[PDB]
Amino acid sequence: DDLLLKLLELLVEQARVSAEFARRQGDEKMLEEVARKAEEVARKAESIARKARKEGNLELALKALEILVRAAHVLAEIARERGNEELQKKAHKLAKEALRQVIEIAIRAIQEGNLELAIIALHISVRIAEVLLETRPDDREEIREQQAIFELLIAALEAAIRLEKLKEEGAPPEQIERVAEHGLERLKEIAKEISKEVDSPESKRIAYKIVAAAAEFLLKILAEGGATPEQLERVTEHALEVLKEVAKELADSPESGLAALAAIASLAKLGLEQLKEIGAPPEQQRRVTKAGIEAVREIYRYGRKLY
Amino acid sequence: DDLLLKLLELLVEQARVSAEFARRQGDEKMLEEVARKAEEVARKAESIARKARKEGNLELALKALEILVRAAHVLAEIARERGNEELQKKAHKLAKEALRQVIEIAIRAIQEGNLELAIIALHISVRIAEVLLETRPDDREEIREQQAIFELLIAALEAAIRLEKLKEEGAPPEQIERVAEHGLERLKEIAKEISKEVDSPESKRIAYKIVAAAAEFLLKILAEGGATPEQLERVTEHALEVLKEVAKELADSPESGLAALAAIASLAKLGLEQLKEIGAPPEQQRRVTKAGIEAVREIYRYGRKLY
Amino acid sequence: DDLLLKLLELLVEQARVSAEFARRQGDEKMLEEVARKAEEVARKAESIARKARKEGNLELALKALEILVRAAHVLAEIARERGNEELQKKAHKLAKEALRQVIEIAIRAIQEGNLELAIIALHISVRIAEVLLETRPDDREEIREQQAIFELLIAALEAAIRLEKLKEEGAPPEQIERVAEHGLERLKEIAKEISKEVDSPESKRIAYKIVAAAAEFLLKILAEGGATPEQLERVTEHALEVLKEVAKELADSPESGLAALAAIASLAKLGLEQLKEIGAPPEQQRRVTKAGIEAVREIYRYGRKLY
Repeated sequence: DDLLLKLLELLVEQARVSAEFARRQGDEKMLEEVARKAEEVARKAESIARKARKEGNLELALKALEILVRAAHVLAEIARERGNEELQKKAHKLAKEALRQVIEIAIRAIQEGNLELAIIALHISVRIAEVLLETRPDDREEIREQQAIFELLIAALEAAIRLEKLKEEGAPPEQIERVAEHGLERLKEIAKEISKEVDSPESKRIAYKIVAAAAEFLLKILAEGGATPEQLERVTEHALEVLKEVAKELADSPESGLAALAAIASLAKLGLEQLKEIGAPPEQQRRVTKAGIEAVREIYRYGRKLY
Repeated sequence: DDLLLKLLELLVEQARVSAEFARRQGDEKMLEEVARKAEEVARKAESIARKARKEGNLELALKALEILVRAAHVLAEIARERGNEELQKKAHKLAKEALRQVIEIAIRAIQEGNLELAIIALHISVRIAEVLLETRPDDREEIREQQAIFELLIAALEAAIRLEKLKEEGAPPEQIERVAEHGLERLKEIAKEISKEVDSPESKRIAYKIVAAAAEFLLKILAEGGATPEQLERVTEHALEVLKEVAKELADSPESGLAALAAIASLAKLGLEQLKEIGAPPEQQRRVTKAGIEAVREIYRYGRKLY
Repeated sequence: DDLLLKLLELLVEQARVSAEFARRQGDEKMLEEVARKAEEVARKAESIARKARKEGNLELALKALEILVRAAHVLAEIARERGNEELQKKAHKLAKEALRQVIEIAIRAIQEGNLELAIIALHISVRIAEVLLETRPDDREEIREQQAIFELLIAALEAAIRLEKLKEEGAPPEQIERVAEHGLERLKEIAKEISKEVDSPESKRIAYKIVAAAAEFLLKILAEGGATPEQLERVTEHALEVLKEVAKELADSPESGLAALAAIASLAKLGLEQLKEIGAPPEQQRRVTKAGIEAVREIYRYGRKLY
């Protein structure tokens, strides 16, 4: 695959060099030709990307997204010179779709611990912000929403990388606990702050899943860190308390209810699987099971006014 | 070796920052210094490029050409501010010969099957086009010749990498043959479209050599794909037929005949070598030889009208 | 550690797009926010860099320095566009601190022979020059100090890589010694020319250390080349002779004296250790030791003119 992706890069390079030639010579039919070329690239690239997400290779998907960005960049240059609304609508649609797709991939990359690809994904996301910002600087709230999602992902990377460093460095389980506790608290305060300004339903849905995936990664790494059953329990309880409190902000609707549910259920499943793997006695399994059930009871009772 | 080339890069970038300093300070002698330093880079880079021309390390050749591009770019900025012709005369000639040389390297890379370096080279060629169009935006025929050669090389790379992907997937011989046939058909039609505009004699030789190298790569890949002796024979005759058709559609001098028919005979020799290696019965070897000799007769009987 | 460093890169890219956004909206509050965040990035990177200085991992230090320069770019954009002199001051200070640090690191990299990192460092030094040049293009004396040091480093690296290339391709020790003498003479000429312009004590400290490290590299490379004791003596005397002459130029003060002799003594100690390791006879050990003591006797005699 990669060489075909690089042929798209060469076509986009030739289009960009052609777009300098069009800026210098002024032929509107040359702008039409590079617009057609860039759409054909955009098709080829989206086909490779939709294949890549079915195949599960995130590196290929991120390469394809960066090509979609590069194609969107020259489309934005053509739209900036020509003033054509069809190109502006296409670029906005493609970029908004790419933002959602890269967000899904970023959730995957953080949830699967492949933070190197997540860093590349955030890099691509910044370029998507450049595309969106060049497309409409006045329609600012969508940029503010994207930047909030980015700040949330950055906060998740800060917690993730701080803990990954601590995992390499072999610190005491009590230091690992206090760092994870501090991390989950800081994540709560950031989620609370973001929830002041955001209002896109899908953005809130994304944000909750990101908070959940960050907590899940923190617990999985802490458990791979060989912590005591007592640490595993206290951290799981704190994580349930966070997931519950952030759900009491975000659980506005059937989707956000079902999302908070699936997340708390996933956290319970993970907690129990780790308690089984360490061989913790049945009372700790009961205590965690109760905490999970009681959290879902609280959320479904709390949300019962909204439906 | 590469560290030498990196010292040239550091020299060029120091010159480039010195050319920002020259744009801010206005000193003619500073422009004269960076111009001289860039010619000293051109000396050093040309010298290593001649070494690579002998030794066949294409990666070094491309690296040296990239330095020649970088040097030409700063020379173009120096000359565009200073208004001097001699730096533009040097840049134009150096770029034109570098374009031919990188095309010859790219033909070699396609013939060797290192499409990775060929892609990198084609990017360098597109960057030579940035130098060319910055040198003059109205020298359009040279830019058109470059773009035509580029699109031919891309069409060849698309056919090549598609068929190599069929080799990686383990596709059936009949599908492999339909893709190879489609590739030759598309190449023939593109070459006929290009023949409506191009008028550099060496560019016509380049185009024929590219079509021939693409057919050669297709033949070698189809042989590695394990196609039957009958399919190899049908491909060989169809390929020679296309090569004969393209030879008639391009050739316009006895020297162009010498080149084209030498290339045809080379492809026929490879076809015979493949049938010999596969152990195909002598009647198939005769059939291919007859087709080759009939192409010789036809291109003789056509070519004797050009002279 | 590279995850943390790349996290800082993402913070910087997010800030850079935020600095596009702040220039599109026209609000100083976001410029304060990116300035704050960039200063925290600078503190984080500086902390990692001084840590890397203690650990001895030059690749991490150079990565961190490039991040400091990347942060300095967005800081310089804010300090240029908002016009706040306290940002200009903090940027200029950070850039000058980085310049000294990267020069000392580059001297270390040359002294250890890891010239790949020295090339990267010198690239970063070009980036520091971009920051300095954008900060104040009329600060011409500081710019000239950086240029002179750069020219010296480039000349030293040219000799170094010429000699390493000669070792890599193979040569008779006679040609290696003839190149080494030509290198020491080029170093003498360039150092003499630079010493006509430069005045700063830190610049003297840098310059002599670089010349000394270049002689040290030349000597250690001839030792890796396995040259006979006669060639080792001949280069040792000529190298001490150049170091003595360059000391007679640069030794303006007790500090520059102290440096020059410490370096000379080190070069002699290396020379005697190579005579010890190659098993040179006791009379040759004495002859070289006497020559070294006579160089000390000359640094004593000459430097006392300024006591």
